[PDB]
Amino acid sequence: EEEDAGLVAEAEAVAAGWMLDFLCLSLCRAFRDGRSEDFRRTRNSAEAIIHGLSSLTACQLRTIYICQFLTRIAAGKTLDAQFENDERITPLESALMIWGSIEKEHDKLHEEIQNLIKIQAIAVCMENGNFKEAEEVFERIFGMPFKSKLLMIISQKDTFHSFFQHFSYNHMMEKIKSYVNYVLSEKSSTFLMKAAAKVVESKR
Amino acid sequence: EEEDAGLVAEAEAVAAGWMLDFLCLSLCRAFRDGRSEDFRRTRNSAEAIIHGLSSLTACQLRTIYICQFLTRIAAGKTLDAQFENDERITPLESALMIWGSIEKEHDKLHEEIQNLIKIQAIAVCMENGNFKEAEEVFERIFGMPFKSKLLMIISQKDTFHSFFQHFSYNHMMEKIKSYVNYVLSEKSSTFLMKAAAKVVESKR
Ligand SMILES: CN(C)C(=O)COc1cccc(F)c1
Ligand SMILES: CN(C)C(=O)COc1cccc(F)c1
Ligand SMILES: [Ca+2]
Ligand SMILES: [Ca+2]
Repeated sequence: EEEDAGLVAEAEAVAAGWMLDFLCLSLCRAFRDGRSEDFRRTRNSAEAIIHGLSSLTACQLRTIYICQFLTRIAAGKTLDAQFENDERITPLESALMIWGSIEKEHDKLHEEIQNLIKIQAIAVCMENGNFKEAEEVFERIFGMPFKSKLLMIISQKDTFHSFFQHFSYNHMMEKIKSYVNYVLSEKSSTFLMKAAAKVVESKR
Repeated sequence: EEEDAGLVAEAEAVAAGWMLDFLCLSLCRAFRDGRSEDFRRTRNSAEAIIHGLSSLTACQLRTIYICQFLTRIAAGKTLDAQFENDERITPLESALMIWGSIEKEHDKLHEEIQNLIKIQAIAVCMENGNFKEAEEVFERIFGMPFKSKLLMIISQKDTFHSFFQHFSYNHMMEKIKSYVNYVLSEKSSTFLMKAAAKVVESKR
């Protein structure tokens, strides 16, 4: 009885791992495609499946961080959303923290996404008229020429600035979508998606 | 692009179907074993996966009803839980409604579980001192000798009665566990559990 129970629990852990990779792939595709409601529903499923996983491999931790990063980016303009125990941390700041924790290459794209998130973390506060919060986010992030231009913009209390039109929220989203395309390619061959794709192809 | 999108959506539907069967099996096992926290976490995952499924086969509807039935039975003593749009319906009444909707054989076990749920739907109200609610549940359920004994018990306003000790909440749970054992046997061979069990066995 106990031997059977143990084998069943190990099989549930294997299946949970396969579901996590499949849900990450689906969440990435919904983000890339701009399918907002599919992203919301897939995120709910990913969160629930994660709470049923205990021990994680390095690969599983990376997959969970990708899901959490895209969720924060999707909520980047939702300044009322609290992703950290410290209630002061804004969604784009929480995304920046995960971006710097992921075991991944720090290539030119990595640094461009990092810097776009830093700029937009301040811009979203400015656009809402949250000038004091924009200064507080600046202090937490920055923690020379890039930094000084941002402080000057914050000090001018201007809800819109041409610098934010050049390094825009849309530009940040497009660069992140380029990275998501790489994750989609990498995870397309995981077990559950491969098996489901083989079934759909067999019926055509 | 649209052809690829369509094939991807069909593969996601196949994978969702496999996840639903696996989560039903896991929910059944946690119920049978009395693993309350595993049941709670698995139920959260099942609910989320169900919201991402649109069209359902008759087999998938039956699987969803089994999950919903066990969730109501697990909440049978939680009189503050509202499972229906009509806020008056108690959890055991909602379980009885699903039990009568499932496409399944109406064998002797089916009728014994049905009658135990009817008795306990009144008993749980009585045990809480909700005498008027017990009479209202009685009217909705009943909807001759079994019925008349129940009305007599309700009219006596006795928080405990020997009739409820004979056809007890524990007796109802044990009969339902006998049925769950049949569902476990039937669903053990579904795709995801079979594949995960093969992986665990291969490593032994
Ligand atoms: C701090 N919290 C509650 C979160 O990170 C919720 O977001 C998540 C969590 C996991 C997967 C996912 F796709 C999204
Ligand atoms: C009326 N509501 C919200 C429900 O029935 C929730 O319960 C559920 C639903 C689906 C699967 C499950 F395992 C449990
Ligand atoms: Ca806020
Ligand atoms: Ca109530």
